[PDB]
This record gives sequence, C-alpha cells and structure tokens, in this order.
Amino acid sequence: NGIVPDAGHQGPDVSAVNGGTQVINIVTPNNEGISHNQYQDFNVGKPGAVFNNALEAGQSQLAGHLNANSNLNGQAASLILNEVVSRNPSFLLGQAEVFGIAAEYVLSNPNGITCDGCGFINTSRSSLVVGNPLFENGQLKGYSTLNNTNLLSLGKNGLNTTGLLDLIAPRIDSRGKITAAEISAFTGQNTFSQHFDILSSQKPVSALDSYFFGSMQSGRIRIINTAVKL
Amino acid sequence: NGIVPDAGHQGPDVSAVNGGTQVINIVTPNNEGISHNQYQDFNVGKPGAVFNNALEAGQSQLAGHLNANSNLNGQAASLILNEVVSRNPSFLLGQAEVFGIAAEYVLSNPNGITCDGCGFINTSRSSLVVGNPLFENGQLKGYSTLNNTNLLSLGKNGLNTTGLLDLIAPRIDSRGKITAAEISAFTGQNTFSQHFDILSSQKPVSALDSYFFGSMQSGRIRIINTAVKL
Repeated sequence: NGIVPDAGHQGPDVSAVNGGTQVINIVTPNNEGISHNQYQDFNVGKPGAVFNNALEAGQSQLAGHLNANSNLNGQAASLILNEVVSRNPSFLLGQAEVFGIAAEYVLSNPNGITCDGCGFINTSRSSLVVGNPLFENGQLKGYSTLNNTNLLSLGKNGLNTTGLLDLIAPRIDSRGKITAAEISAFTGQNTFSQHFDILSSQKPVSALDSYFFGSMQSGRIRIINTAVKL
Repeated sequence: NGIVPDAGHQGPDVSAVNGGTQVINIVTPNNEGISHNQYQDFNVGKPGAVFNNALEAGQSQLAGHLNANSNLNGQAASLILNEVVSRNPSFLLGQAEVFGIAAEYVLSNPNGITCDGCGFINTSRSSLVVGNPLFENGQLKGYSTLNNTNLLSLGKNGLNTTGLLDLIAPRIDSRGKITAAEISAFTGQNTFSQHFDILSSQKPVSALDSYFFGSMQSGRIRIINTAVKL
C-alpha cells in the first residue's frame, strides 16, 4: 500500500496489484491534457508501480497484461502529475511505468522525496519536485519551492530513465548514479513555469546546500542553484 | 620565465617583470579583434601574469603601474587567444589579468593544462582549452579536441573568476572549488565553433572519463560529455 490515493475528485483508483506492483488508473485528463492525481501517500517499492495511460489493453513491463483505463474517456494524458496533498514524504525504491501512451511524468511532494534505485519507464520527461504545483483557475502555471527547505535525496542505487529528467528542490543530496537522456537540476527557493523556466528566486534565511556525490551518466547536465559540491 | 613567447610573428613580447609577475604585450589584434599570441611555454606562477590590452597607462592589479601597449595600434583586442605551439603542457598557479580593456581570454594547449589556484581578472569570459584553435585562411573558426586524450586538471586550490568560464578538454579532473559567473564544461573528442557550440563529436577508441571531486560556486553549471563522476 505504498500509494494511497486521495478520496476527493482528483484521487485516482487502484485497478490491480499484479505481482506486488500497484496499478493506478489515473484520473481523466483536463483540456490541457494534464491528468492531475492527488495522493495522501505516494511511495514506490521494489516491484515498481504502473500508471495506466492506455486506450487499449496490452502488456506492461512491470505488471503483465493490463486493460484500457476507462477514466481517460478516449484521450490519453499528455502530462501525468502526481501530487502528494498530506505531510508525508515520498520514498521511491523502484520503477514508475507509464502503461499505454508515452507521457510526461511529474511527482510533486513538498515534504521531501527520496529515490533509491527508482526510475521511469515510457516517459518523455520525468520530474521530481520537492515543491507545490501552482494551479490558477484550474490551469497548471508551474511549480514553487518558495519557503521550502526540504530535501530531494537520491540514494546509492541511483535513478534511471531513457527520457529527460528534471530534479527540482530546495536542496538535493545525491549519492548514486543518475542515468537519463538529459539531467536538469534546479536548487534553491524559486518559482518555475510549467516547463521549469525559473521565473523568480528568493534568498533563504539559512543556506540551502546541495551535494552530488555519485555519478551522472548523461550527455547533458545542467545545475542551477539560485541560493554545489561534487 | 614561465611564459616563453614564440619567436615568430605571433609571439608577444615581455614588456616588464614587476614583483615577479610577467607582463606580456600581446600582439596586434586582427580585423576580427583577435590578438592571436603563440608561445613555446605558457605557465603562470603564484605572482600571476598580466596581458597588456591597454590604450592608456594606469594601475594593474598584479604588476603595479603599466604603460599602454603600442602593439595594439590604437585598438584593444576583443579576444586574447594564447596558444602553446610546442609539446609542453601548461601549469597555472596564479591569476591571469587583462590590463586595460576587458576582453575574452582563451588559453589553448593540446598537451594538457593544470590549474591549481589559478584565476582570471578583467575578463568577460575565460576558457581553458586542451585542444587546437582552428584557423581557416586566417579566421578563427573554433576549436578541436578530436584525437586528443590529454587532461585538463584543476587542483585543490581551485579556480576563480568573476566572469564566465569554459572548460574544454578530452577529459577533466577537478579537485577544488571553481568560482565563476557561469561554468560550462565540455568533454570528449569534439569540434567546436568559436562560441563553443559543439559542431561534431567522435567516439574515442578507449573511454575518456572525467571527475569533478571539488565544488562549484556558480549559479549556472553545464556539463556536456559527448563520449561524469561528482
């Protein structure tokens, strides 16, 4: 039970558990193509987790045969935004798979995220955001780490994806190998657009230091600290 | 005698040694504004070195009062390119100052460059290039690390500048603090434009691995490896 959807209108529904892997029927995408999913708890164990973005039944990598997701009402999500609404931090110890149509993937958890052997399957871009998504009259305008001092931690087992990767947090402490098509890490207290452009930055009252003690297997790495040890 | 100009037409002339600091009267800039200076040996010790890009006498940071450089013929350089023509690697243990008009600064040495407590004063951008500048009919077209396996090493005393910084080499091994307005590091066997756009990349027969074991005090860091441990 690592993933516990919210009971409200943006809470998705668990549709299967196959060999220990939770399968999440994400909520209907909005007119911008965003499936905005809310959770009281969001954690992935070794068996991984599947996010069902499929209009046809077929074979998943992590959970065997899966069905179409009727919540999609005929249109797959462009962006799967997973948002923790409680005070609970997230632990990611395995792979998150988008089943069906490839999409962008975001996990936001302003309380903290730890990835230790996590990864992302069938995503064009995946982002881990220790911060709040900013919605304005229902539209996603970006993300905020303002006033936040919490940590994105990457453990010794690292992070892997074939797609693009964004790491957004007040501070980042990484101790393992990060494999991605491109790595963009943005630290400090910032506001961001939906595309992770930095729109504003603020000075924290105390230092927010970040540490990258592992390795980076990627052809392009960008690190922006608006408030870096290697 | 850390800096030994070439005897040919692109060799600059030492115009003073003030408190152990060599003062180099760079050669006349060409019509693109490039002062292309060639050296049999290029090394900077603790006292630093000054590159005279001045149309008026005045006070240098490293070498006291200095005169105008008559080689400029009334026009300061836009880019001061220092190029080692021999097989000798370069060691930079102190500051390189542009006296007079601020300019871009490049040191190229395809045999290897080591910076340990080096830095750059009065430069808009400084670049260390373990590679060859590419001139086509007298015009600077960029730089090449093709076929090169040599090392850019940054030691425990680090590198400091208030301007932009580019680090270009087949491999980079850094063990100290790099302070710069922005840091761009490009590793592998590549061809580059004059602005360090990557125009081509090639696969080395054996791995070229890079290491950044120090820290980076900069708001923007980009690392591109076309063939990275932190």
